[PDB]
Amino acid sequence: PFVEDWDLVQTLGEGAYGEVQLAVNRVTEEAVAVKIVDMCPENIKKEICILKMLNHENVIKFYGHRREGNIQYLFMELASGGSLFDRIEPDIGMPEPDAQRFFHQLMAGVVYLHGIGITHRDIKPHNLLLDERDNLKIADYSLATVFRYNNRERLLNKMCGTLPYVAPELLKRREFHAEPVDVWSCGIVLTAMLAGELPWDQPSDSCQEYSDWKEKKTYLNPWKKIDSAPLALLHKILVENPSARITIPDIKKDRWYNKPLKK
Ligand SMILES: Cn1cc(-c2cccc(C(=O)Nc3cc(N4CC[C@H](C(C)(C)O)C4)cnc3C(F)(F)F)n2)cn1
Repeated sequence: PFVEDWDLVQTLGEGAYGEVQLAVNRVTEEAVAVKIVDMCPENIKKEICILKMLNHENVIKFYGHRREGNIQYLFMELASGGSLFDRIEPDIGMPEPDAQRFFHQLMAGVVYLHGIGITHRDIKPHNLLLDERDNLKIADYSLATVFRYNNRERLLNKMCGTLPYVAPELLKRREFHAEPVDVWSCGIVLTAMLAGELPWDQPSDSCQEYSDWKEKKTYLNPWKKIDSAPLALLHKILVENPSARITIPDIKKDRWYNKPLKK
């Protein structure tokens, strides 16, 4: 399999829309990631438009796109370190200094996206990739949308994301602000990094694990595996009411966020 001067050597991933392949240029040996999409045309039009805007060290770089009939090829920066998902040990997590470093980088990427009026809407460890120097890069803009245009905020109403990562207001409100939704998903990623376990299948009324958290039953898993300092931050992020939820400027003032750590 090939595209112009690129050979598609290895399947890096498969999902909701197509497949991601390792593309090696036959001449130069440059290795990039290629997203292959069958057909949706209005969806990829929006996606390419968002991808062309992205210019930040913690966000995946877009190189260009090629169309071969009904097949779209999206050329992007390769993340040679793979996914954050594969750095999380099930039921353990990872060393707290590594989690803190990845969390600072995630915040840097999210601040950038929010600053250009883009919401990711599917922040999770499978979408958080690592470069050669273990730097976090926010990937996959297939669900990404404009929430601010001409300095005017637009409320969202679409159901999207991944249930264990979604904010409770998506399930309970007709319309909601984009930024607290991405902040909430970052809090679930932090939980996964520190405990190697997700706290609930979804933050709904019927979910006992979610009710346990709202009742402050932190003697339960995954919370009992987390140190008091990052746990205090999680208590400010995983707040049911999005208007009461901590914002990224205040996360940057948090005690754990600013706590010196080393393995
Ligand atoms: C859904 N989506 C993904 C992307 C996306 C955009 C840019 C870049 C990547 C990417 O590098 N993906 C990747 C890489 C790797 N590895 C493992 C070995 C490999 C090597 C040879 C050691 O370098 C790097 C693993 N998984 C993935 C990923 F993400 F699951 F696909 N994916 C856009 N939508």
